[PDB]
Amino acid sequence: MENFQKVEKIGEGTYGVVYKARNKLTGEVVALKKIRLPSTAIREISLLKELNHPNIVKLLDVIHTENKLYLVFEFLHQDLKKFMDASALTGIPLPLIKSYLFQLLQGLAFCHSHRVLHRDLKPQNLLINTEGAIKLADFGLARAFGYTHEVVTLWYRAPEILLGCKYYSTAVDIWSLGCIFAEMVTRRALFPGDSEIDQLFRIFRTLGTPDEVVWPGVTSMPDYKPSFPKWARQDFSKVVPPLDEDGRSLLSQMLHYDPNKRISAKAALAHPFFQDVTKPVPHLRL
Ligand SMILES: CC(C)c1cnn2c(Nc3ccc(S(=O)(=O)N(C)C)cc3)cc(N[C@H]3CC[C@H](N)CC3)nc12
Repeated sequence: MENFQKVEKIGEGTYGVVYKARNKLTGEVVALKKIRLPSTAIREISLLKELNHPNIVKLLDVIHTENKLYLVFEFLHQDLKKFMDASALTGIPLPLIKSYLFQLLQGLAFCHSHRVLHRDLKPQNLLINTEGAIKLADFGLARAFGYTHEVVTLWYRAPEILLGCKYYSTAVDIWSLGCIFAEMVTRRALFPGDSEIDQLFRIFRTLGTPDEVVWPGVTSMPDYKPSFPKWARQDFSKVVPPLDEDGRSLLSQMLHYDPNKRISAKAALAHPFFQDVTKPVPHLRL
């Protein structure tokens, strides 16, 4: 730590608080995550150091000291939520939404081919820079270990996790990214639940209550109950206007109940939604 000069708090997570920091030594500006009070987490964390992609925030180093842990990261100036707020009156132009979705999928297709899942994608875990890039952030702090008790959002949790699946797949990240995708198009959260059952029931009211017809094995799931009310599905023509036909088709596949039929990032890269994909510069104001 004596290597670093704090600059400001940029964030706080379940895990640690995040400082903008400068190398007392090199002048290099970095982001410094502190995690408070072991062994396989170390190996885990260190396995991330290797997981480098243009669309994953780069983990520069791991300092382990006096039982405090610190991860030194590349620093980005803004997150997708703040950018999303700054766009609310007009919303993010479609070619920019498409570019972001496209880069995150490439991010995820890398993750996934290497067996790493993010587990917690959400607008504030996504960071942007002035050159049109969006990066998955704080990534694989999932199979790490466990200070504010500030509630985590459920809004992007995949239904298999809510139904108590222990062993869930890479498909949970796609569900999450599709939640974010629809949110970018609409300027409102897709499934803004405020408890687990409420989060479940909001998915049900838009997507239909899942049964064995749409999701083989649904009813044998840990947290499934037959007494779940039976909601009818809606068309996404009503869920994400005015997303075009390609976009609605893509979102649909990213929001399949059955994780195993849910589109993979790889397949998602090949979807005609991305036929005309470009990389627009965003206006940022820092
Ligand atoms: C530790 C890594 C992954 C990193 C790199 N940059 N950065 C930032 N930068 C940042 C700066 C300003 C803003 S900003 O001006 O929009 N704004 C103030 C909102 C938002 C984010 C913020 C940040 N913090 C959150 C902490 C919680 C974690 N789950 C995701 C990362 N982390 C980072």
